[PDB]
Amino acid sequence: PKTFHRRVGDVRPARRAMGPALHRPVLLLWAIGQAVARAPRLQPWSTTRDAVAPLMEKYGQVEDGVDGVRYPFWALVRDDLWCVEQAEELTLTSRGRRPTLESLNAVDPSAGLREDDYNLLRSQPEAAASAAAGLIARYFHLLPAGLLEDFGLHELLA
DNA sequence: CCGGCCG
DNA sequence: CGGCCGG
Repeated sequence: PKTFHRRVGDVRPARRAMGPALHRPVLLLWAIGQAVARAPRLQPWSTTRDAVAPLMEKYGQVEDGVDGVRYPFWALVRDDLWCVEQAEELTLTSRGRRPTLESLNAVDPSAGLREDDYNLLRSQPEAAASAAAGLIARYFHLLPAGLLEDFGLHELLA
């Protein structure tokens, strides 16, 4: 079974002219910061949307952060990095690619890291640091002022 | 294909 | 929304 480090490194978003899609990298970094702060592992869509949307806009180059967050909130399930509760309650669109924003808002499913991954992050902070550093090196190589603080990773990345 | 893009 | 683009 693949390590969390390996699963995170297998996330390879499409590279456009402007750069790779930063959606998955931003949600993963946020989720690592959440585990490190011992926030609950599963968090509602509404809470996650509200936390992550402005980071998506500021650090992820997205125009609409809400519209932005919904893509990795679902797509990370396929990358074996994420769990969405009540998934079978959602309405899918676009040939099964994704849930509608309307059904995400209505059902307000909880989601987050897999239990084994979340438990690893809390128990082995060195493993959290290396996973978050890996994402930062690959996608935020010019490291924006504010990024570590805004993702909750300042103390972690000592 | 399948995850972001864009009529 | 949901079909489209293209890495």
